[PDB]
Amino acid sequence: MFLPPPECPVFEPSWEEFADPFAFIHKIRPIAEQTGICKVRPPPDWQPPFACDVDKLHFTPRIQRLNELEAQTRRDYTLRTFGEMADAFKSDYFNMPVHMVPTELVEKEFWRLVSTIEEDVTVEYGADIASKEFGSGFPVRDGIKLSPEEEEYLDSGWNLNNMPVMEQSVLAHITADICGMKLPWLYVGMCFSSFCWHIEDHWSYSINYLHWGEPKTWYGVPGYAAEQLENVMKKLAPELFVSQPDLLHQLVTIMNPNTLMTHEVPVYRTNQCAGEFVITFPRAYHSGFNQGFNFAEAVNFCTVDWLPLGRQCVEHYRLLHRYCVFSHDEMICKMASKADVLDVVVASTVQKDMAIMIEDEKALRETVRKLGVIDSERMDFELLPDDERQCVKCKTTCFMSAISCSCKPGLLVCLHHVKELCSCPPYKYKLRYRYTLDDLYPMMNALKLRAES
Ligand SMILES: CC(C)c1c(-c2cnn(C3CCN(C(=O)CCl)CC3)c2)[nH]c2c(C#N)cnn2c1=O
Ligand SMILES: [Mn+2]
Ligand SMILES: [Mn+2]
Ligand SMILES: [Zn+2]
Repeated sequence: MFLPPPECPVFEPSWEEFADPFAFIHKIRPIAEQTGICKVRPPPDWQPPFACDVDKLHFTPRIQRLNELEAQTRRDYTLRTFGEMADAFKSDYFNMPVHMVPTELVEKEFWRLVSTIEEDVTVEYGADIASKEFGSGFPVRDGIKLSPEEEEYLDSGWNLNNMPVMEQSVLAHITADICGMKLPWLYVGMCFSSFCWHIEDHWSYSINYLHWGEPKTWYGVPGYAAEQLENVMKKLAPELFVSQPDLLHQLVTIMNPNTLMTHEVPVYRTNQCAGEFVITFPRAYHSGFNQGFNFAEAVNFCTVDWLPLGRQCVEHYRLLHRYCVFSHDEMICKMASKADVLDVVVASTVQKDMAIMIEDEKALRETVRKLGVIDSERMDFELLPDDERQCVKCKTTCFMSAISCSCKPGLLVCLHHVKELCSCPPYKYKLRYRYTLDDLYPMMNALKLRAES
């Protein structure tokens, strides 16, 4: 037996409300952050055109066994041959035509199937960022001639290629090519292909658009219940919490939302249909599965609302010895160095995060001086490859400062882990720092001038 969770909120913005995605997300935030996910139906005439040759789009499939609580890690088809496989799979599974399989029946059967070890069902799917094959489902510029209808959507705020580089996004002016977090992912689904329970890197927002095909079923949990959900999963499946040696080595799993609900974790559901958006909020866990053959596109993003949570996230990563995708402090200082061109509300919010950064850094430097670290030298941390500037102990990506020792050339610890670097006494250590305190205060003042205008 499966008892469906309550439905998440659904928003139907007017064209006036829809025009600015960041203003809209800020508006609905008081409601949607209580449920973790929400659905957005665009105005009825906002319809971006979909244009693809099913025979020239190629991708390498991933394969998936469907067993609840089993760990999963974080050939070649055209879109036509995948679709033919996917449709045959589903109509053979149910001995029905595909449009007559009720979505409630697919959902019921999915949770039966994953809990029965007597069933050995495996499925395939596509998941990758855009390239030369495959390509965004939204219109992009390229010197093809576009139709006027495609040109209408080139600069839309809801074209997921544009959303990151808009001015109310803070991941905008970052220049460390991250790939994973400014570029959309493309998802080609089939019946029962599923995404395991997760949150996004650095606790970012995400936005997902279903271009066409059968629906995508979602489960979501509010940010406030994140640690509650994790404690439930630790009890029931401890193997997933053994620390792994790379950010490409993470373990995730399928888990029945009724189990979370039995342990008093709030869970919401929705069926996302073609032409609709789903938005996930910072630190909101989510999972789901595809009802049939379909095609979706998604991207991470970060608003000014998110900035303090981003700082909290990197602290939580340090406690867990988890790798970072980028340095939060580096992004803050980059924006400070471009204060004259920042949105004024962005400038105001970055200024507040920077004040916390500077006070924390002042206290950390005082502590390490009292440990007997005396020598110091400026260092341009942003020039080092990331794997050359991670703390030996907690794996954090250094930027404001680190400790080195000539006893162990090339190794660094952050200022929380001075005792973990090597056996030599601390007078042989060196504080390497990006900025003096006196460099930092004028940087924060530029932001205030920009904000106060
Ligand atoms: C079943 C497929 C098509 C699918 C997937 C999916 C399956 N595996 N992966 C991997 C790829 C590699 N990877 C990283 O690189 C980390 Cl960034 C980890 C995740 C993504 N995710 C999602 C979401 C979400 N959220 C919404 N719909 N959706 C899907 O339909
Ligand atoms: Mn099974
Ligand atoms: Mn996700
Ligand atoms: Zn450290």
